[PDB]
Amino acid sequence: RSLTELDKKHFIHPFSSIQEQQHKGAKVIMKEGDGIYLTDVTGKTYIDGVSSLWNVNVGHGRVELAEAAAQQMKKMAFSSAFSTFSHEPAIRLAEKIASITPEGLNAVFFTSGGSESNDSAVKLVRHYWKIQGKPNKRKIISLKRSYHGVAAASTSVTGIPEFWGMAGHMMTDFLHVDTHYNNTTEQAVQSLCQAIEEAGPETIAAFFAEPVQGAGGVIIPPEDYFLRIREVCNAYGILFVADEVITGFGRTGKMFGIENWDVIPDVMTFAKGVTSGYFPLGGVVVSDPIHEVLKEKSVGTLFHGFTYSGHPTAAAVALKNIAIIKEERLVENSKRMGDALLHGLKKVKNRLEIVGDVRFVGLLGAVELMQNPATNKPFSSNLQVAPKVIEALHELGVICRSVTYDHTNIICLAPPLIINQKQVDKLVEVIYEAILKVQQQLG
Amino acid sequence: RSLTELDKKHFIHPFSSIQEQQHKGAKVIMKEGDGIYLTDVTGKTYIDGVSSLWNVNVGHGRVELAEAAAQQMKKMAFSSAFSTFSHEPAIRLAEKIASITPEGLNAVFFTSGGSESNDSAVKLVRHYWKIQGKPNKRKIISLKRSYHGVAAASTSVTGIPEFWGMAGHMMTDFLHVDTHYNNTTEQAVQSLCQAIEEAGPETIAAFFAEPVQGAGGVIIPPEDYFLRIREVCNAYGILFVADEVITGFGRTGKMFGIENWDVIPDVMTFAKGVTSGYFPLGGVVVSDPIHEVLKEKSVGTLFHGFTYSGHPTAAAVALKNIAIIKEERLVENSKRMGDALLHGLKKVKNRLEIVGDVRFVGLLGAVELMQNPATNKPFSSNLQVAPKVIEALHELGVICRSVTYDHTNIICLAPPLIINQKQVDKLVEVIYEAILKVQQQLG
Ligand SMILES: Cc1ncc(COP(=O)(O)O)c(C=O)c1O
Ligand SMILES: Cc1ncc(COP(=O)(O)O)c(C=O)c1O
Ligand SMILES: [Cl-]
Ligand SMILES: [Cl-]
Repeated sequence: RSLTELDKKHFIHPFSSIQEQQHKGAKVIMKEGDGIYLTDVTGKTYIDGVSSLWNVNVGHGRVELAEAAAQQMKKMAFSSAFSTFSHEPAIRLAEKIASITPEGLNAVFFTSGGSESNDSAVKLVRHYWKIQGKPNKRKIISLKRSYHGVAAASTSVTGIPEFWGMAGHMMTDFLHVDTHYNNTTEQAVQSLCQAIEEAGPETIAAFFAEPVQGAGGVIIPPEDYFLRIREVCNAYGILFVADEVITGFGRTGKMFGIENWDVIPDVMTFAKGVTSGYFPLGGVVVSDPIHEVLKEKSVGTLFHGFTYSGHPTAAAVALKNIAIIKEERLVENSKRMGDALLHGLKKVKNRLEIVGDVRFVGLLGAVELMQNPATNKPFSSNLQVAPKVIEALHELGVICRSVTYDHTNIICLAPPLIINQKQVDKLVEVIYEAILKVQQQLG
Repeated sequence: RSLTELDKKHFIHPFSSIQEQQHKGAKVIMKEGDGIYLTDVTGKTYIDGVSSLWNVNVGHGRVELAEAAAQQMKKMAFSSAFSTFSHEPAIRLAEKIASITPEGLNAVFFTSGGSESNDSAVKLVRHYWKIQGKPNKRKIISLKRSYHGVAAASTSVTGIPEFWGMAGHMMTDFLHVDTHYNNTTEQAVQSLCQAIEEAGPETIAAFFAEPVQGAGGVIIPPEDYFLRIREVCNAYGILFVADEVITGFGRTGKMFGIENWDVIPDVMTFAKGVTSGYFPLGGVVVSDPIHEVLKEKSVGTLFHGFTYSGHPTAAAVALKNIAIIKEERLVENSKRMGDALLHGLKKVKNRLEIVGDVRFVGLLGAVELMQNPATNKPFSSNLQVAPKVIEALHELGVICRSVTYDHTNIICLAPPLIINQKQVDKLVEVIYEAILKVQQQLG
């Protein structure tokens, strides 16, 4: 009660309705986490159905991660990486990331989050073309329904228009093309080609894509989509940036999302699950040719970086986090439990009247709600079906998040990679019960 | 030796010359820190003369900060603050920050760093005017020689042109006016007025200033400067944003830098010393009227925020960090040891031939080098005097940083707030010996 009033007075939340906060107070005040579970201050326990924010990949309560952070903080919590200063944790983490990326992605620039990483990637690809002598190759192409963060550049690279309306556009040379959502590869790829030709490939620096569009509703591309993308980018001399902020570190049943489509990007950004959210960290990995151009032509000080780039404690936590993912076979577990969740939720679809698509790639998936799945009739937006299911799930002990941009009704699912079959079974049953409740309240 | 080669191959550093890295390897590889000291992998020990990056304010090796992080990471390392979800650490930290800011600055938006904070502040002031019905009040005014970070907006708000040349300008509605460096208050304030009138106050959202320009060379404004600034901002209906990223949390001998000038900003950003760099954290504090406008007119979800906004572990570390600053009287110690360092370095000035200005406000200060201090003749830039002093300091066991933008030669000084008088004495003597060595090599 005191915590609720203090929150209202003093804490302006990210991605929260301030008017809701003032009227109702915090929806929930979390206190403790353990494995896939979170407990609030009233003692009620929940399954953390999207891993908090698609990031607590190894689960809550990891004594080993706490110990790895405490050991480095006693030893040397922070040291500068500026002016070529370095330290062993960042070096070892960079070497480790290079050992687990796609072939040729061996050089890492560190940050503290996903927005920082994507803003850095925009600046790095523009820097790359400028030192190449092509200062006109400047524009960033990205997808509708994409989400790339909300620092000033990534706010406009983000393809969901709600994010532009908070402050307006601050960036300039950005272009949004059609997504593969409910589209063929040829349609999506031709939209990219048409925009490239309207703009002229000599003005374009890079194409950014999430392997699986996360905030857009877990949009999983056709099997040939990124093969084409990679061929188009090659043909026009455009850099392909893969945004692995959600899909990285085992989330889709591969170490990185893009491996599902057998394509190597020029650049990759990451954050979130690299530390299972225990410590803010992100970064940008670049290909060998790009690193070589940097070495040859990036003269003097590289005028970009963050105080906390390469933070030794972040790096110590990330190293232990990656070792856990390897030792517990969490990449493989993510693929098998994603299959198990998809199989179960398909059965649930057949028990209900209002479930449309059910899709997963590893432990990254989604359940669409529709007035008539067989004809693909959606609910009108004013019924707010997916948010109602979120609320019913919440009351039944499951935290999920919904996506309704542009008249969709999508329940997102992405539990921690440690989840087991017993737990998948209960999660599926609760999802059934919550959709059934809303299905019933709708007459 | 293996660490040096791995660093070259895999780690692209912030604000480092990649070509230097490839040719010479990391200048230093740090291993351990304790209090004001750092030790590298060869066993050589250094005084951390700028607190690593103006941020390790309570010193290295704090077992209490390690323990505070480990306790929260075992309990609940991360939980979302989106959708009005909350948790006790962020609530308590927000309440704590509100207890120590200038009067009326009671509501906090959290981030993970200084660039994130300033990009958020740009977006928040633009949001504020848009919901006020003035979508044209958009432009951000800032100072030459300022540094506000290098996310996409803060890259252009930053007033030092080197930062623009890495990727070019990405932002649009920015304006740079003359700094108070070697200037009168009336000159600096009239430059601000002239630009406001050329642009028209109806197009201007905000004026950003560091209380003390840090990366610009520790530029300390005249005593009346911010009084005038605050009157000009009031007169034109412009928001005054104080960038406390360096000057916050005791650095200048006050809790916040702006208190030295008896002025309350509309908005304040912070990072760095809030956790003494033990855990990435930053934020934006807004005045009561602004919070009230948000409450009344910021409809629906606030479409801004970072995954790690309000990170529970960051907040637990920051709380203990602030309690240390209070219990060890570090704000007062910073003022007294700044006075002691200024007094000592003035004596050193009189023993040497090439020291110009010596200035401090608390433990934030600078020592200028000049060919002829009495007539104010500078060294030509091609002599690189200040960087040579940096190197000589380094070899004598002191890490400082230099500022040479626009033909200056400035040694920056900002040791952790725990430094004691014995330590100030040794630091002063080493500074004397290093400037004397370069003074001598220059014939
Ligand atoms: C795909 C993607 N990229 C970037 C971001 C931004 O990351 P952060 O919130 O750490 O700045 C997000 C956050 O959800 C994301 O989902
Ligand atoms: C005054 C000021 N503002 C902002 C920043 C950027 O902070 P960060 O490096 O955490 O993004 C800096 C960093 O030195 C700074 O000195
Ligand atoms: Cl392990
Ligand atoms: Cl204490």
